[PDB]
Amino acid sequence: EMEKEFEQIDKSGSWAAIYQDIRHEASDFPSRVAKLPKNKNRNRYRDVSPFDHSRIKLHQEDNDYINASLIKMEEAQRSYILTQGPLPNTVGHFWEMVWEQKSRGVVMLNRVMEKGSLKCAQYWPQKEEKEMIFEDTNLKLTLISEDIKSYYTVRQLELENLTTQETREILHFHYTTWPDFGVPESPASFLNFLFKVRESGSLSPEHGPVVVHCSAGIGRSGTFCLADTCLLLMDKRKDPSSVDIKKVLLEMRKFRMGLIQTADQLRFSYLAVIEGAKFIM
Ligand SMILES: CN(C)c1ccncc1
Repeated sequence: EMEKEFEQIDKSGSWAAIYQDIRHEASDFPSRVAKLPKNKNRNRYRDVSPFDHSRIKLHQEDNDYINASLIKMEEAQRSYILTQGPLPNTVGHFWEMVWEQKSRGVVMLNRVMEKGSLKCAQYWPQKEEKEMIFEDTNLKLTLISEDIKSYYTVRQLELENLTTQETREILHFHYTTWPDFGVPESPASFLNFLFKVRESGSLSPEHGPVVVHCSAGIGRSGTFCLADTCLLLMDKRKDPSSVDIKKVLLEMRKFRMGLIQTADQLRFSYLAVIEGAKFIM
């Protein structure tokens, strides 16, 4: 059981050591498409690349590349697209991916500005009456409504394919209170947020995979998927204590490098799953 393992690692202060064993055990696959010179301007960070085998392809004949990975968790029956916060030049690509993958939800775990730098382009409209048109990908995006709460905002968006005039409703789940440094002290508001995304239907197999991002699409984004998958496996298994968070993280790292960036994010993931297990038992 992980509550017991949590106390062992915490009382022995071994979090950096566990985190290093995960780093050394993690898969390494080619990411040749990400490193093509023509893709250089499509990557926010030169050391964060999708693997070729799990990368999302755009259906545009010109350049199919976006920094995004499909994480398929077979036992949990959950898929996720993890991507970087869009760049000024990739906002049209991002919405093209949402359209093509038939996603219902976008989960954003960062602020546009953190530590005095831009972590993400402003890729959604700020006002109902000022819609955004992405000329490169022929999409129109409208803010329909916005519900601002203390820890998160939920926005209803209409995405319109200008080529075919089809429209879809997209839900934007924006977690707004992750601190600039470190992790939240308590996982309560993060769990509430995760249950709100689940309640929306955005994580359900009827729809395409949810799109999850922070700045690089590996740290906070990693915590989100890891918590969700672990809690779902605890519902599904005869013995919930058979769920090993280190094994699940390693399985997810086959699909995208570097998921969970710090020993602090690993500790917070344990805490979120341990606390979430109480609401699930
Ligand atoms: C590659 N990169 C971080 C950028 C590209 C275009 N504008 C801003 C940043």
